[PDB]
Amino acid sequence: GSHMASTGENVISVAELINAMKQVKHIPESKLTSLAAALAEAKDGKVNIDDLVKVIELVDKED
Repeated sequence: GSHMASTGENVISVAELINAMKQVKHIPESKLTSLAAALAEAKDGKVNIDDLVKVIELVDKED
């Protein structure tokens, strides 16, 4: 929805990255649910948004 958000972050917190991802990658339905859950169970709970959000949202196939 933003085409290119150009969001390259070091590591972002789960909620922060939820909204950021919402503004970074296409949102059909709430992919955020899956991305959030795995981010909550992540190693620190704060991780680089694209790698995590996208791998969860791509792999869980919540899309």
